[PDB]
Amino acid sequence: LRLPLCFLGVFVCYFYYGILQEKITRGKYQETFTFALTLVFIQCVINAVFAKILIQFFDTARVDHTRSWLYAACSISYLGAMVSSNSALQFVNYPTQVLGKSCKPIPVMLLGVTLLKKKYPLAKYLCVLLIVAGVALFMYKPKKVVTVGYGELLLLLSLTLDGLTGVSQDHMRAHYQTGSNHMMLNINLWSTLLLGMGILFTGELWEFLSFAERYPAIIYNILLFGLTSALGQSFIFMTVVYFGPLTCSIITTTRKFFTILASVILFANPISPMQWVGTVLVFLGLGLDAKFGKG
Ligand SMILES: Nc1ncnc2c1ncn2[C@@H]1O[C@H](COP(=O)(O)OP(=O)(O)NP(=O)(O)O)[C@@H](O)[C@H]1O
Repeated sequence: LRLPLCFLGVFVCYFYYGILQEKITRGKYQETFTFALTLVFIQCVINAVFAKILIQFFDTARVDHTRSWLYAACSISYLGAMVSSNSALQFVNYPTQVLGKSCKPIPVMLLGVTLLKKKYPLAKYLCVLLIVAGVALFMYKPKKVVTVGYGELLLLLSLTLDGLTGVSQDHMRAHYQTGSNHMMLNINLWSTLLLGMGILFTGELWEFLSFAERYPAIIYNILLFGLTSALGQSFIFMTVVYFGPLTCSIITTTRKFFTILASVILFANPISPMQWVGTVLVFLGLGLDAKFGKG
């Protein structure tokens, strides 16, 4: 049973996803792409329909034991995190976003330690040193010699909301014995409903066609971005059931490092050497916990 599709499928698709996301966000159209909610709405609905058409061809005996409200709260947290992350690209540069967003464990770790009252032996005190050193050497100058950018605040709030969603997921999985496809399916429906409800009130989507009228070449790319996102979500779901979940961490780390490399190469984003070694340090620490002492 050769399974090369476990690597290629989740690698090439997410690589195209990242390249498209960078293309349509920082594209020098002049009217910058200030709209951050429409694309996440489209992505959510596309991935939801793909989830339905996928579960239709999978096991049916499973019965969703999860209650309604937990999915709703997890959906608000998840959609808020995604919206805040995407809206921040107007200030910061792409490589900084994909690096900062990648340090997911630290928010979850601190939230669990302060709230869940957990314990981790010399693992959340050792790899954290490498992670924080890398982050605080890459984006930061030596001594602020050569108010912080508002995008950093948005990224920090995104990390906080993402940690909240993660802890919520952990609870609904442990104490309620939820599944994998059902969870993502329900949270997607709730998130898209809430996003649409808010959007119609915001008075922007009614005004969003005119922007499309200005540049008719912003429809195919966004559709492809949604399609690849949904395909990648389905592929990662299919992987996680095989070889356990530990492979997912290494897969994502490799994908994000190659995404950094492609971003710096293709789009000519300047980077300094002393800065450049910053990303490798944080990436090495990231996933090292998964390889040794998962936590
Ligand atoms: N059991 C799972 N394992 C991995 N990813 C999952 C799982 N369940 C849901 N996902 C989603 O799969 C995506 C993984 O991509 P990513 O945004 O990089 O998260 P990640 O934690 O950094 N990578 P990963 O360790 O595989 O979850 C996210 O959108 C997760 O919400």
